[PDB]
Amino acid sequence: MVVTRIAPSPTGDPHVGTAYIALFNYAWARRNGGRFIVRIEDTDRARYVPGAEERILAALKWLGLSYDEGPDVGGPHGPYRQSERLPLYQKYAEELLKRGWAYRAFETPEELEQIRKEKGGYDGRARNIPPEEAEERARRGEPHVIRLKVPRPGTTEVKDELRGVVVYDNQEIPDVVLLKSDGYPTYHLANVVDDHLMGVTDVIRAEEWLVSTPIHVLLYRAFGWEAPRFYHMPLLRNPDKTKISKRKSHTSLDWYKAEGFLPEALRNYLCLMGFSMPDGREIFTLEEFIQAFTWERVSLGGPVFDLEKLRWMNGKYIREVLSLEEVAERVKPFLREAGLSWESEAYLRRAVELMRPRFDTLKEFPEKARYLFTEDYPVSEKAQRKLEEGLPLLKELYPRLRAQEEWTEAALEALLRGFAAEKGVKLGQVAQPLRAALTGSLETPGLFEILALLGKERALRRLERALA
Ligand SMILES: N[C@@H](CCC(=O)O)C(=O)O
Repeated sequence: MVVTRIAPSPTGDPHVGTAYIALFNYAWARRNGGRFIVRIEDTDRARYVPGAEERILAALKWLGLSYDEGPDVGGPHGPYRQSERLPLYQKYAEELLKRGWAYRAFETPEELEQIRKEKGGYDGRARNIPPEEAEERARRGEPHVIRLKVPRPGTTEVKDELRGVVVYDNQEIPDVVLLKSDGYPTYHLANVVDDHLMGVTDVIRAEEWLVSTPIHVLLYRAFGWEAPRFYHMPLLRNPDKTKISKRKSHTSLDWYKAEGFLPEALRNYLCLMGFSMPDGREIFTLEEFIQAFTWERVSLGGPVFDLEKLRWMNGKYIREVLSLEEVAERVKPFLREAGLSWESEAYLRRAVELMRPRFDTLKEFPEKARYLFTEDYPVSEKAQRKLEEGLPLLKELYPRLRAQEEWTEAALEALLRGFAAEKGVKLGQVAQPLRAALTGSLETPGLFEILALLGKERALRRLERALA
């Protein structure tokens, strides 16, 4: 049975790259009838951010990436936070020492810096300390790290399922620190001990880890454990092809959420990162992705995460995938956040229907349609100057609007049509000033549709304030 995992470090905002990796792990497990688990790698007590674990977990659920074992759901092979298994890494590091696969190294940082300058990296000189002397120095409390004792000379072969076999000369592999002087493990020791103990069979992780894999293969060999399959995902990129960064791309999943990106749309977009549908279809469900998933269609080029294409997809979901009523339910949290209320559901629905063709994110709806929910809307400068320029026409028009009995979109259009001809002007010269007066904007949906929406008295009662 296939077992995959996502292994986030709670050191910041939930990263979009974690969702990208999580998605493929979830998909590979589900397509195979297996399990997808969550392991929190939270040993960097220095970078630990309170609430960061919860936000990443919430973010995966927000996107529909349910997991089967984890810190909150529990599971048969926990604990699921590495901060809760510190004793296991120490004991496994001691086991490496006993097999001759690790050694204690006592160099101070000043020494390591001199050696790094002299040799280019740590040269393993502590391997020449008599083992009984190293044990005695450790026993007396001397500070030290436990390093991997790589076979010198030698070679190590690593198979990546998507990229093939790489043969490394052991000279390219340093005697990496496995256990730090504070008793905490390094990533190399913990990933191996935990993937093994949690039963992970398929390790799907970011490209950056690819070159660290021979260290891991050596560790599996050292413990006498069977290595899992390795799949290093193509690099997630900024539009300029550089490795995705917060300096040139929004990377926080909480940002996408707060901005009104629908989880289904963002999830669908992430599916297009390292994958393509056979027929080329770009809009599809999580289940369709799982049913279609195969490693044969994962491009290795490294996908560009494009905010423009994502906004386009969000828009397509808002006006072609969701129903009107569903879009209405979704903007509510955003209207509330903007401190706006709606008279009824019917009105709200109508307001969303009118605006639907004009917004690509849920947050843009309250921003662009504020004048529909509050009598105290903002008037842009550009709308104010158009309003001023056309005030006299509006002043003469006001009487016709008050006398207006038939308050329908079509009667109103005819009124203004009749009025402009009367005044010898084009309809637009009357229309735009009026739009500015009723909405504080020059860009809104159908002027006559809006005019009739609120209602005669409401509409009229708002036009008077423009004449002050
Ligand atoms: N905790 C690591 C991931 C480790 C792995 O995927 O093997 C990170 O946040 O980069």
